[PDB]
Amino acid sequence: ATLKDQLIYNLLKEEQTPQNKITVVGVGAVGMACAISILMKDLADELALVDVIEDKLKGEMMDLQHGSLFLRTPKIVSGKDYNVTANSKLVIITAGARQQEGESRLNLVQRNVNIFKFIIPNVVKYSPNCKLLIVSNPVDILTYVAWKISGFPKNRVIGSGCNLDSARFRYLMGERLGVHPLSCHGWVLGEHGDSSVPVWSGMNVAGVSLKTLHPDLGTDKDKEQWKEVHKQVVESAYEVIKLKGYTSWAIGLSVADLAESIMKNLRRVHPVSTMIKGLYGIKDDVFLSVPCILGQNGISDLVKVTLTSEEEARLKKSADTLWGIQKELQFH
Amino acid sequence: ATLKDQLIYNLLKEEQTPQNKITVVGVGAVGMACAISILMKDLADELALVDVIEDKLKGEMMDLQHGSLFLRTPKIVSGKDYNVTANSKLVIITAGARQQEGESRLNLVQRNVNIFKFIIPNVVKYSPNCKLLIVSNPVDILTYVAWKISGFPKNRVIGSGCNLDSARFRYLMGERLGVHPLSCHGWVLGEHGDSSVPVWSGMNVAGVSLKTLHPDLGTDKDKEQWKEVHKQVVESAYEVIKLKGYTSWAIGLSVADLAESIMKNLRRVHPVSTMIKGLYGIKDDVFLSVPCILGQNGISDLVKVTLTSEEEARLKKSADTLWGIQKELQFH
Amino acid sequence: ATLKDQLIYNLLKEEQTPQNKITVVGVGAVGMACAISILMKDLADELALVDVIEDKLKGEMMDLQHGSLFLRTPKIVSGKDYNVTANSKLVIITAGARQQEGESRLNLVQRNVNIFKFIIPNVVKYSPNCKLLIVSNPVDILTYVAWKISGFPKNRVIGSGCNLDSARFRYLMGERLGVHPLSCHGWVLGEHGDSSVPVWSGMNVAGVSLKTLHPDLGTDKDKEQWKEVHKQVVESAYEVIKLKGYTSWAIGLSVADLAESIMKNLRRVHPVSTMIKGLYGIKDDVFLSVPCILGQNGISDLVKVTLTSEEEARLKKSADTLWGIQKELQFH
Amino acid sequence: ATLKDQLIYNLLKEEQTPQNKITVVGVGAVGMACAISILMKDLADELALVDVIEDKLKGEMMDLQHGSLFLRTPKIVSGKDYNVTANSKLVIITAGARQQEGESRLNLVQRNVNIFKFIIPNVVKYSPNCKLLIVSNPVDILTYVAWKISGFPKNRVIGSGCNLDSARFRYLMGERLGVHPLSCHGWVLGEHGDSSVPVWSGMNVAGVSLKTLHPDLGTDKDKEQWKEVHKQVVESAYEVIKLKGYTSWAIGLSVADLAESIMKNLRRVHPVSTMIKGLYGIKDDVFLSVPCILGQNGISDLVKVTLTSEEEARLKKSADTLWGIQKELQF
Repeated sequence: ATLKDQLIYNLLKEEQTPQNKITVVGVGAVGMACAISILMKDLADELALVDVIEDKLKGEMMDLQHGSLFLRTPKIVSGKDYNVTANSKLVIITAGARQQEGESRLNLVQRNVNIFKFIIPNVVKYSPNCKLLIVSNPVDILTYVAWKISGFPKNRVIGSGCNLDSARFRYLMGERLGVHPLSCHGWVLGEHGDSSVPVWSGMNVAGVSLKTLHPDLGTDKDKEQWKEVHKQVVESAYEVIKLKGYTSWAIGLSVADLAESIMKNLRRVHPVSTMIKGLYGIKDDVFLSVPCILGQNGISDLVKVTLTSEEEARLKKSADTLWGIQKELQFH
Repeated sequence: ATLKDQLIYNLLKEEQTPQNKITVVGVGAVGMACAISILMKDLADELALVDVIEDKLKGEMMDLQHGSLFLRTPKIVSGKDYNVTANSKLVIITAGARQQEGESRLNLVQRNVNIFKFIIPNVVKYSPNCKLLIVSNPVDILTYVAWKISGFPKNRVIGSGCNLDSARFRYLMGERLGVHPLSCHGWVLGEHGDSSVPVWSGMNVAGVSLKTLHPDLGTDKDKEQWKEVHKQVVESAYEVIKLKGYTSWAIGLSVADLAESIMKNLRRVHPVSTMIKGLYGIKDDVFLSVPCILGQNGISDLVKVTLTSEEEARLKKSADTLWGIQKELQFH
Repeated sequence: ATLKDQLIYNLLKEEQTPQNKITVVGVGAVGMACAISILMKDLADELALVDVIEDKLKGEMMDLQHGSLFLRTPKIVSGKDYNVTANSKLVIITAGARQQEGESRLNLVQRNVNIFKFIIPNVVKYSPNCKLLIVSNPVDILTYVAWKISGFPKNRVIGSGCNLDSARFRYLMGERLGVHPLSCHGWVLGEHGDSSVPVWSGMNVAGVSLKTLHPDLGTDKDKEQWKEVHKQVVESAYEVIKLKGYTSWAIGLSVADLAESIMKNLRRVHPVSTMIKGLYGIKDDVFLSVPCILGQNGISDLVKVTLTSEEEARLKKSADTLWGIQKELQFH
Repeated sequence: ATLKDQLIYNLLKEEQTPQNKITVVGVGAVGMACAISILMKDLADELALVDVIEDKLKGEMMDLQHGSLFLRTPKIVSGKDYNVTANSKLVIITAGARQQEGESRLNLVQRNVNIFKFIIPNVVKYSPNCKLLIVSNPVDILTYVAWKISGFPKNRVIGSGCNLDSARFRYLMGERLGVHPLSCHGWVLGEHGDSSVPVWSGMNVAGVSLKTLHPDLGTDKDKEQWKEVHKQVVESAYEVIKLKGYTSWAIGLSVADLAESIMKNLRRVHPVSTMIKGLYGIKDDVFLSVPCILGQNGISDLVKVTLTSEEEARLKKSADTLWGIQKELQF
């Protein structure tokens, strides 16, 4: 009669099935920041981690597990085999290839295509009703890639896109004004990167339009140079990488917030990357960021922002660029 | 007028003085893990980071700042200058020397003393009412050093000690029993390291003594080899360092839990490192792990755990070893 | 086109499928304290309230709904019809009669049986795979009642039992000792009420047995009169009723703690009422409180607490008391 | 030696001053909702309850204490004497009179003044550097009263004002749009009650103006009648009362939300009642709801909303009406 059995009378067995499982693919600094942030917000009853480097994956799992006493997520698992990700509600993809010195953007994407041809089908096999959240750079293109390979409908394939960008924009907006970012409002949309669009018309505090107060807001002739705030948004990851050698915390928190709306079915609006053939004159299968309603079925609806002609043309240019790359990919 | 002044009307300007400020020293993986956990538990209204590497320091500051929208800690600052740490309630020390090849234990502690002769007087100058929480290894020795240099009474000088060891033990106790660590009770006391004491007699679930149920517990003749659970605890950091290159997550959560009790004055019992000359026939100024009651003035009380004479001799031997090194240290 | 259609582009149909729904039956002070506590711990994506009094019911629902901005629970429903409770993971029953002047105890219980015969079948029709958590007095009898009427296996029918008793006990233990209740351990087992059993042997702080330190603990000869603490626990609800007219806050927090373990599958050990035919020589279908591992399938395991002969005889006496009442209850 | 002697070894104790203490005055349903939400949001290291009814007060304290296991607020105290409130950072006032059948507005407010003449000096005696948060109806006037009696600067005297009204508005807005209220934005301002003002201009989701998209928004000629959402806001509390007898849960969460911003110095923007002699043609000492930045020194700043002529005038009319009552009061 073992100690366990002298102590505990069993009366039930298992079923396997967990109810609120999240999987994070890739356990680099981004993936692990996604993981700790999700764990501390009690978003899941099971957390699976997956990556190709066995020792690192096991050490990260172990390290999280050793903190279980301080957490409310009772099952943390890992492995190279995707069997461990089974029945996940949300699967967050952070794994990707690192760009080499003399390598084209297109080649870097092709190498990510090849990687995703392993990852994505293994994900769908083991969790056919899950939402995909793609964080991997370049996120807009890799969301398309995940979409084509998975064969999921568009509402269940989401890219992190311009979500953190918008948060950064609001942080900075808050620093200028002396107000918490929760109470500053502003949207960065379109291509996550240099060609993202800061929507000046929507920027406000307490419903007071900044543009109405300051018509030259976000133009060259702006005495206060608010276009710099957006430049800072675009060059913020690069500036952090220079300083500490990578980014993690903001993106981790950012992703955990997206997971929160999905898992809890909150129907909050977030700027995330979605397939938007139809809108703003775009006619190719391309993912850009737009304010989306996020819930248990992924992106259920999206908000139609009125954009000026200039802004509209920025989204159109970004889509041509994205399609320019996507059309040279090889899936078969 | 500016856009800020047209928007916001200022009512008053008073010198901004923070009320629940916490500083973390060292922005290595350990330090940043402590920081992120504290931020996500909302334990402070101001978080300050300090370290000697400026690029890295600033990078970590900015990465956190950038996620402010997702947090409720309004102000994050950093600097190599300790003026940024002014009026901190709790100051957590994670910084220290990394042992060189062929270097003695003593000489490693000495280099940590030279470092603390810089750090500690700067911490006390700028917030003299704070509590010190030492995390850097060797933690029991470095709590002494922190205590001797600060001039602080012992209650305000705390070492993370066996806090995480105990949590690891509970995790592992949990995986054997099939029960969450919250409901598995057991204490690892003494010196944080190879010489720690797993207090078999106190191990329980729902108040039922595992020792009483299974008298061979933690003895060589135990057919379930519960002694290995302790071995796993002692070798956990090593095994994790080997797998993934460092440790961060569990320790960070460990330290935020202590911080919670302190900042909220909860008076929970935590196994942390404290001055115990007087107990277990110990006659020197040595810090070891005993259950302590933590609150807003640090350690207010400690629990007198009853030890077998064998367990008692292990604390004693550890005490002698710690004093052996401590008495060979130079402060002036 | 409406303003909704001009603002929002709908991508798909749904939902009507809630993943973590909790129903609360009864909107007295108890049911609503349970409701608010659950809302502030973010345990559910949907909350349903049911009661027989429509105005009270609509009012409570509204009042909660008006707070939605400060919550993370997006759907709050109520109604007299149990169709609003479809697909609930957990159903918490707080409805029940109060004793009238000159009414016998048997008659009171029978009336509670009579309302359960309306409530339980309606709960099981609409959520046949839910866990049931009975809070209504007398809780041990009515947990039997819900069990027999529902048809559910014993694992999915749970009484709140001595859960709050145990929490009150630890509160007072904490006041006496100068320690937070989180670090004081003690279990009150058996029949919720006058005949409940404070397990002296299991009481400890930091794994140190109080019984071993103080062997007269909880005897008649005890110079410190610890038995009075148990008296206070048993009479605490009565004292609060005298002072303010009813009880709510403590029970509400206590019920939300159990919900947490169920919803999040934590496998924490709680002292809750369960069917213990087979244990302690009891051969009757009776429910009383013993420590139980709680999770997504209700009670999966229980801790065999080692009781002295006296302690065991008391549980056997309660079982006999309980069964003698139950056998006189009409279910047809 | 006692049990305690053998278990616990005690160290020199230093002075415990509470660092995050919040007092709630009035243990009606409103006060108690305020308390429980504050407790479940870990905003305080000490919670004080005060009221004139000793039994009810003690029982409410006890009931919260019995839940200490599931909380992280280690000291909960109560008493009739305001010494139990010493060193509060925030003091939340919920007590106040109930208007009687046939009683004028002036007479009701006068009775509140006499009650506040007992409560306010006592509260400032024991916590002189606190922020006062006034929840008691009529809130705008009673915030004035609390201000003049306390001797406090305007930044430390706060009225819950239109905070909950706006929160209600967003919920109802969310129900129509199928969006969570966190992502619906709109402000209700001015006098808390029938005369409050829904700023249609500021209503947006994701920065897109509803007004711009639907120009007849708010007006009589609106096919969707968005004016009924504000009528619904104005009449909600009244309606909840008919149904259940009283209001508590929503207001409790509303007050905890402001406590959050105050206790943690968040500098979030909340529609609360503040003294706005200076804006909107208002030349009198009156408190109305305006979007205010809340932090550790209370109201540090406010947002200057651009109102329509109609919106401004309604604020101006409320100001006049409030001063007309306040000018007849005797302190």
